Amino acid sequence: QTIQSIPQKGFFGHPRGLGVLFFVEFWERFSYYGMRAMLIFYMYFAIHQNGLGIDKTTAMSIMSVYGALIYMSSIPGAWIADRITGTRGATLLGAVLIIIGHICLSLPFALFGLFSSMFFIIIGSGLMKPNISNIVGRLYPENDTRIDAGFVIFYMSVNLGALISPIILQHFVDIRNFHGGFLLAAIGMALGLVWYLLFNRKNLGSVGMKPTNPLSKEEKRKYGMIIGIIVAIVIVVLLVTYYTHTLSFDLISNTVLVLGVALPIIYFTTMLRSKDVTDGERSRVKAFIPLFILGMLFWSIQEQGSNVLNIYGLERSDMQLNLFGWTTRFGEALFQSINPLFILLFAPVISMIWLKMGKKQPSLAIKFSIGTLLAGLSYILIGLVGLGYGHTQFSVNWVILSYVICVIGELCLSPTGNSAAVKLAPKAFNAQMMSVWLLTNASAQAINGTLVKLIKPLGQTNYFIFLGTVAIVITLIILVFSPKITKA
Ligand SMILES: CC(C)[C@H](N)C(=O)OCCOCn1cnc2c(=O)[nH]c(N)nc21
Repeated sequence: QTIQSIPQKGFFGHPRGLGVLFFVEFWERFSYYGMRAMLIFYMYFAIHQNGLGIDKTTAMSIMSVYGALIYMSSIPGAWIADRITGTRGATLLGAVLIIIGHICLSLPFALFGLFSSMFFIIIGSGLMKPNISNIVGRLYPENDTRIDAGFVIFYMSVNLGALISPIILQHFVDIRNFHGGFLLAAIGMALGLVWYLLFNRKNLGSVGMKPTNPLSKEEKRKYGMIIGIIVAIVIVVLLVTYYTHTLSFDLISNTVLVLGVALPIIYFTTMLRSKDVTDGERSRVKAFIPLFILGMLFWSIQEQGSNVLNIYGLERSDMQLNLFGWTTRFGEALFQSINPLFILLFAPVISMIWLKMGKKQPSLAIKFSIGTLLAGLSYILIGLVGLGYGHTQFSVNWVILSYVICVIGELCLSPTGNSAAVKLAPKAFNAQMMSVWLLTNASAQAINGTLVKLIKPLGQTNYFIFLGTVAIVITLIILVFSPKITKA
């Protein structure tokens, strides 16, 4: 049995093994969102300043390409746990890969060590991020109503890592010792691994040690042919372009652009088709299409506060926090800590707003429209500030006020799109619907990987006013069809 092997208690009233993976996902997401927050500055900083010296636009662009691939790679890694390794194996493999990628940035490998890092982390992330989340659900038996808060606590380490690590890592940016910071994250990740190795056998029991739908003899051949070849075609066209000096990041940034727009369509096409989706569950899939837009428009802006907003604040504002007499230097890595901090504070409190309303709750597109409008309004804010002040160095107060408006928008849109991801998924294409909602984050990130090239031609300020406006315009449009979508 799956639930007879594992302790049903031991961690704030939940199964002991939720204590094991909290400590694992904490030390992973800590070193991820830490690395993720130096990395931008390790790229477009000058060589004398220990950086690498990459074009400001290639560096902003890597950031969104790197991001999107973290989330696309959850799709084959959900698969490899499903057909070859099982959830446990994939997570262990994923973790060991990640630590390799962090160690790479610690070594002085300049442009090679950067991408080998991206390679090793992206790989392990898809084997770990989605399959660690699988194992936590499988710890609760079929009719166990604890599973709900058990995921709230799990994702609480997610925000705890992502809160604490920009804080700590801020010093290695000031003393411009990038290598040393990537080593801290690197260790921090190993802590998680050691802890899993030491205590995974006894708290997780036998869960996910075997794959669910393993591959038959002929499937091992078919798939190992197909997958084998694409790996070859890819390798070659990289090899070919490196040694003919054709290769830049426009190859990668355009590929992913393509995937990020291709992959949502396939999923809705293979979904809306098939006679396995009744007339009830269909049309509802046509009703998530609009929501998928509003989730794409939203995460566009949100995930840009990791490569666009924070550069703008470092270069265009006084970087001096200034609240009711409390002034201090606002460290630039500290921008990536607002977004989790307000989640950790106000995830429980936007939970009461919807519970005290019961049925007069906002609809579902209503949330999705609220949270896209705000993110939209948030880019209109910072654009207008820059437009008012012009050349004069304004307060970093304003740059923070954008981040906040955005994270308040997410409070309506993050808890709803994943409540609704695998809520009304077709009672056959459930995972296929998990993969949809997640792509709201991956497509935004592949669109951003190319969207940022409009900064030079439109100017840093006007950029901000164009994006905020497509968000609000296109949101209001969909809001007129907001009763038809609600019929579901
Ligand atoms: C900048 C970051 C701190 C960012 N706001 C953040 O908290 O990212 C969380 C990492 O993404 C995974 N994740 C977090 N919450 C959820 C969630 O609620 N559902 C799913 N499927 N994935 C989630």
